[PDB]
Amino acid sequence: RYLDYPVLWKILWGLVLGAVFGLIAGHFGYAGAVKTYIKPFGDLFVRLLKMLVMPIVLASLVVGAASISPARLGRVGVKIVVYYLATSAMAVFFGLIVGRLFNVGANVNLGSGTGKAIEAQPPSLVQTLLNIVPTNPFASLAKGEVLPVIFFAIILGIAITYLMNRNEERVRKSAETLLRVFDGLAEAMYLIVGGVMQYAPIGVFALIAYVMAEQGVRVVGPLAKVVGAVYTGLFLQIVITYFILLKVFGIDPIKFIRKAKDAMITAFVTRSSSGTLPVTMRVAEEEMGVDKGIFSFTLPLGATINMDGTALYQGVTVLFVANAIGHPLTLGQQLVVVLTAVLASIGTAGVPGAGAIMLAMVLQSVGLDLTPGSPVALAYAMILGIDAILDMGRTMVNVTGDLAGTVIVAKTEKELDESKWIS
Amino acid sequence: RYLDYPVLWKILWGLVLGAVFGLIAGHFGYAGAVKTYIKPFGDLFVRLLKMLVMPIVLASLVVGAASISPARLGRVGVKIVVYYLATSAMAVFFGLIVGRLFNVGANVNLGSGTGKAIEAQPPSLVQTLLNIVPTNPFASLAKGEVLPVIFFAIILGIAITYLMNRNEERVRKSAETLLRVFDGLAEAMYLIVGGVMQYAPIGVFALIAYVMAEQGVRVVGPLAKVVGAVYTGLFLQIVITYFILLKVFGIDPIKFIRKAKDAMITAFVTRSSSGTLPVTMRVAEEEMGVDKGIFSFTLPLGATINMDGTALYQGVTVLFVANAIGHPLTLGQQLVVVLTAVLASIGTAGVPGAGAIMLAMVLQSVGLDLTPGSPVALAYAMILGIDAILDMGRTMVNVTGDLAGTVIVAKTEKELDESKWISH
Amino acid sequence: RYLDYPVLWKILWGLVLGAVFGLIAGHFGYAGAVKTYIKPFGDLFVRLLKMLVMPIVLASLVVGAASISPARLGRVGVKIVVYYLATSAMAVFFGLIVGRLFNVGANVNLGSGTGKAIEAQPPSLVQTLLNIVPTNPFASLAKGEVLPVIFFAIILGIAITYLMNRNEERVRKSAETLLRVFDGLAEAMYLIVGGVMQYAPIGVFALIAYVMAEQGVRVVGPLAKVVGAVYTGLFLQIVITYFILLKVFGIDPIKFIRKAKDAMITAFVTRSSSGTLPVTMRVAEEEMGVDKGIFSFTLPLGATINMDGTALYQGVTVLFVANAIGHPLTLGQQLVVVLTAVLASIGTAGVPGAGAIMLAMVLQSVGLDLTPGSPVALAYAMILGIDAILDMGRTMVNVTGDLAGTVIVAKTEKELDESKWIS
Ligand SMILES: CCCCCCCCCCO[C@@H]1O[C@H](CO)[C@@H](O[C@H]2O[C@H](CO)[C@@H](O)[C@H](O)[C@H]2O)[C@H](O)[C@H]1O
Ligand SMILES: CCCCCCCCCCO[C@@H]1O[C@H](CO)[C@@H](O[C@H]2O[C@H](CO)[C@@H](O)[C@H](O)[C@H]2O)[C@H](O)[C@H]1O
Ligand SMILES: CCCCCCCCCCO[C@@H]1O[C@H](CO)[C@@H](O[C@H]2O[C@H](CO)[C@@H](O)[C@H](O)[C@H]2O)[C@H](O)[C@H]1O
Ligand SMILES: COc1ccc(NNc2ccc(CO[C@H](C(=O)O)[C@H](N)C(=O)O)cc2)cc1
Ligand SMILES: COc1ccc(NNc2ccc(CO[C@H](C(=O)O)[C@H](N)C(=O)O)cc2)cc1
Ligand SMILES: COc1ccc(NNc2ccc(CO[C@H](C(=O)O)[C@H](N)C(=O)O)cc2)cc1
Ligand code: NA
Ligand code: NA
Ligand code: NA
Ligand code: NA
Ligand code: NA
Ligand code: NA
Ligand code: NA
Ligand code: NA
Ligand code: NA
Repeated sequence: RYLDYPVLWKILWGLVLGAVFGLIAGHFGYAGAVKTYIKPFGDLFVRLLKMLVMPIVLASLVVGAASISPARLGRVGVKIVVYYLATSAMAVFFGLIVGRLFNVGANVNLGSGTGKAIEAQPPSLVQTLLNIVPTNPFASLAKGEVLPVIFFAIILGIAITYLMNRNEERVRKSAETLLRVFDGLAEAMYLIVGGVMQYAPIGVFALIAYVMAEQGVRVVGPLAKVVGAVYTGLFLQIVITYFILLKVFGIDPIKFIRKAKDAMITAFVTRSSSGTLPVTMRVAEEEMGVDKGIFSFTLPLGATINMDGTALYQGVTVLFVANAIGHPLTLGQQLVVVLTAVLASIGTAGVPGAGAIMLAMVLQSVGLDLTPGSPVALAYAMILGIDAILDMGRTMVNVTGDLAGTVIVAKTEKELDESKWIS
Repeated sequence: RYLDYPVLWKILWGLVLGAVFGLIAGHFGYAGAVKTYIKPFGDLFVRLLKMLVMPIVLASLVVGAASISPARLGRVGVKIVVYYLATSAMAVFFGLIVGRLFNVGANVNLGSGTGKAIEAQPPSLVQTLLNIVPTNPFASLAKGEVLPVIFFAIILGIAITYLMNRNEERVRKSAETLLRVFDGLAEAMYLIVGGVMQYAPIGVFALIAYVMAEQGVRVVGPLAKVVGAVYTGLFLQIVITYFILLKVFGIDPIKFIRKAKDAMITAFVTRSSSGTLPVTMRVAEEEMGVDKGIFSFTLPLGATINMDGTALYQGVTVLFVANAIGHPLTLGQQLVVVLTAVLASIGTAGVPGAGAIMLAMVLQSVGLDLTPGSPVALAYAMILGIDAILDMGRTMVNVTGDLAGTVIVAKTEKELDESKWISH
Repeated sequence: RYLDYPVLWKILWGLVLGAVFGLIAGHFGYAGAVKTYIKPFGDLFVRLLKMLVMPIVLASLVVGAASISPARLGRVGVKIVVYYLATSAMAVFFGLIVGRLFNVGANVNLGSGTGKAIEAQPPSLVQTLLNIVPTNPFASLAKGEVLPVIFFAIILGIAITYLMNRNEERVRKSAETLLRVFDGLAEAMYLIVGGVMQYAPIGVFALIAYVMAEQGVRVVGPLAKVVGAVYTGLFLQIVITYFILLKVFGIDPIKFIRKAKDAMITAFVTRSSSGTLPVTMRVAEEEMGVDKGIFSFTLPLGATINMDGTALYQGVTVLFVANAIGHPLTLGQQLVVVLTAVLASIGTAGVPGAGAIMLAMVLQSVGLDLTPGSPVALAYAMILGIDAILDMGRTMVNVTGDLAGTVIVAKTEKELDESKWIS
């Protein structure tokens, strides 16, 4: 009887009520009760979306790569990769600026020497690039590996179209049947995404409630200042980077935000961009009128290697650690931070646990090593205390950047349905 | 020269001859030879049947969920879950009764104090229920996890039907092509099931022979009384619970048993219900006239969370252990046993080794802890010595209960083909 | 920009140039540079080929087993298995002959006792044969298990054909749709194989260069004789065994080598028969005109259980070790070597790491045990020092034998397209 209420209002109600409920439950210490009785519903929501992530990616990208020329696909790839790199660098820049504004970690007052102990190397860029090419596509499917599925789906769709243009009719009909199987699978997946969005408000409520209950009490003092800095920086990344980039390429930013709100809230509460990918793709298709041959390629790739929010978070935490141990970063050191954050977002393409590897890389780049028992590790552990509070906002901005780049590239390729943007 | 012989006679001959052969070979101690030369054929049979389980489940259920309304699907689910819980409770009750009748373990005479230190714990019910929803369906397919595949296949079939009732023709044609792929796969699977049933007598013979050769000598003394008890209870669970439930809803029980015979014997010799699933569904379709939209959903669900024979076995062994260590169970304790056995069938939905987790849970419910070196662990090992002899019958009764509940629900939903139930 | 150059000549140029480049770089000690900068390209080639192996096998075999009668399928299986066993025995015989000819290991002069302790075990024939039948075909697909996928695809194709000959129309149309899906998948796979053969020269160059640079310096002294022996034997296995078997059944051997050159060079540089399988199947179809219902079954089966080159290598290395420790093999011992080499080719059907298992098995068959610190283990390590130089030729001859047997069985079943064999 509740399905009749509109979904977007229900999701916003769940968000607001879960935030307030979690704060109130953590203020009275019932956070364990929230983890035991309320959290499983949000976990169910996240499982329902993660269920859809792999089939929708495989099928939608086979279809899209079929419904597009290889030259256009490569041009779109170059465009979207340039967008991703530029926006990530801008996110690190905004993170450093907002950190210097908030003066994060200035009152932690830890003593640190000039000692330096050599650590291990980051995972090889070459091996990750080779790992883009799978050695068993069924295996990469079972393992949830996005980038190799992207590669295989693109190759499969291109082969299918080249087969549909043959003289023999049996070959054409076989390729047509195969493409129909993928299209029916994709349609079913998007249908199910729409179905799951009906339960989405409950999961939104439960997830925001659990996070607020477990980490609301920790947002005081310097960690509170960190939270304020990170969220301000994210806000700027949307309102300056994304809005100016959308106006430069002629897209109404407010309509963009209104359409993306669903993927935004899903990413904010699930804190997993790849797990928001189904809602993100459904917003790209059935809200913004982006063609499948664009978003079916850019959105998984973007969920994997485009995290503006993570880059801004890294800029803030590196300023925090440097100011907390008492060695503020020189200008050239912050330039190294930006360069290393972008190159490390690239180099960490699809590995698990990439957040901490990237953060360790950025810290090591300026000579802040995570030796155990050292003040640097201490400040890093301080930051990790509010990691979920930060993860919400950073994942939201990651998905929002994915969508903005998708829309910009689609507008530049005239693959954007303008009829969705006129009132 | 082989295929021309009738199949039912061949499987029955293989069962009986393998039982006698295994008994005779194990009584004279050549059981190792049976393990080396005879068992691999039964192993081949089990592998051939296990091979089909995942494709046939996925395809049959996508097809069935497509060819049915979501409201009817929900009604069937509620019906079959009520049937399953009621029959499991009835099985624990029958196990307790037959155990009290045979006075199992009364002459083991072990000394036991009243000390108990907690060892096991239940796997969280919430996490088990959440694990039903997969997070990667390709992975769940690869790992053989039935319940998440069931969930994904139902969601996919419903989406396919909702797409076929759309206005655009391209969407209809894509959804129909997909449903045809799944239907062709399922048809191929059932074809292969029929083909493998030709080799079934050899594997049946080998399996019953190996089990009889390895565990025939052990059916003496108190364990003998256990076997005689357990099988009796299993028999009663078939003859009273199933037959009365079938006559209540207007199903001739003898026709039901005659049709289920193939799945019954397969479950009895392979001792894995999910591994019997292909024969069970092929019997449900091509023998009992159950609609795919019913059995394609109930039979795997029943193989996973409906084990009447295992519940009756638990009822028997709890009385056995309590009588062996010298502490017979109170009436209220037996009621708690029934309640916890039913709740534990749910709580172990799809976990590996669920038999022992459920048994440990039921024992702990009445305060019998399996600390090593204690007399309770000793009696439990006594019981585990004949686990295969018991596993045959209990798995058979698990599969038979699945089939009976499926036919009952199909009769109540007018989804049952009456033309298959008329004799000439 | 170089794509316009013909492909086969480019593959030959890459082979020769990589051999020379690797030799030159390894003699001057720059092998690390080759491993760091050159090898990743050959690795990319090998991963690209490995990607296709599972889909092409599954789909091509479903199609072929569908498009053939079960009686003919069984006849073809018997024929190709007899061919495989005969050629493996012949290869062991040639290996023993060329080893005794080159007097391999005669000048190592190691002292050896008479101790014999068993190392690894053979997997029980019963358990391996049972393992041929999968218990989850999705699992075998994900794990790359070739033999169970072969079994499942054959059973599925036979079921599909039996369904297409039914009276109900829904059954016919469903099975027909499924077979269309598998046919489209296989067609797409062969298309992509052809596409990857465009990058094949780069990978050929890189692989041969890396191998020659890392193990070129080691081909001196007694090991040099081993190389001289092994390749000689390999050469003989091609020019006597295969040529006589092709001439007996009326196939011009030179045309066969000309058509097979692609799979030959791919096997030689990638050293993986299953990884050459796509090129091998494409050569069987679009060069030799072998029907899918033949090669789609014999070629994966041959890559798995037909290794003439490996058998010849075993024949050479057992004589090498026996002469190195000072106990040359009696006539009955060499007969035991041949028998056990064939029986071990059968018994290790599909196990991982079978290369070392088979060699340890044959050595144990003649009483040469790999106890650590023993001289037998020492000679085995000597051979493993040049195992890669040997592996190139070994895989090449394994794949060539696969193709030769496929063409012979196809000629005997009148499933061979003669129009490709006219000058
Ligand atoms: C584990 C148990 C979880 C319980 C969750 C309950 C599932 C929700 C019940 C179904 O609700 C409907 O599902 C449709 C699915 O199609 C949605 O249509 C959506 O999808 C279609 C897109 O083609 C369009 O009808 C609409 O744009 C779009 O609202 C529609 O909103 C919604 O009312
Ligand atoms: C390790 C090697 C294993 C070899 C397995 C042995 C194969 C035996 C030869 C074929 O035997 C027939 O195979 C058919 C299927 O292939 C079956 O059709 C059956 O299956 C159909 C299912 O659609 C039914 O409709 C038919 O009525 C029914 O005859 C049939 O019963 C069976 O006699
Ligand atoms: C830095 C270098 C990187 C290079 C990567 C770029 C890949 C471009 C591939 C171009 O090569 C063509 O690919 C076609 C397949 O895509 C082949 O068609 C072939 O494939 C069909 C198979 O269906 C056959 O029937 C046809 O006869 C046959 O022309 C064709 O032979 C081949 O020339
Ligand atoms: C402890 O929680 C975990 C832990 C591990 C995983 N698996 N893989 C993975 C890999 C990388 C990330 C970084 O991405 C963003 C961020 O964290 O900065 C944010 N989450 C986003 O999705 O955009 C995130 C996850 C998932 C959740
Ligand atoms: C000993 O071999 C095995 C093989 C697999 C496992 N893991 N999963 C599992 C889960 C539940 C059961 C209970 O089901 C019956 C029983 O045993 O009571 C009987 N098997 C049947 O299929 O109906 C049995 C197994 C454990 C042991
Ligand atoms: C690097 O390549 C490989 C390839 C496969 C694996 N896995 N298991 C396996 C399987 C087979 C072999 C036989 O080996 C042949 C030889 O050497 O005579 C030659 N390599 C060949 O493929 O025909 C050896 C091993 C590991 C590495
Ligand atoms: Na970016
Ligand atoms: Na993620
Ligand atoms: Na992202
Ligand atoms: Na029950
Ligand atoms: Na089971
Ligand atoms: Na059952
Ligand atoms: Na051979
Ligand atoms: Na390999
Ligand atoms: Na081979």
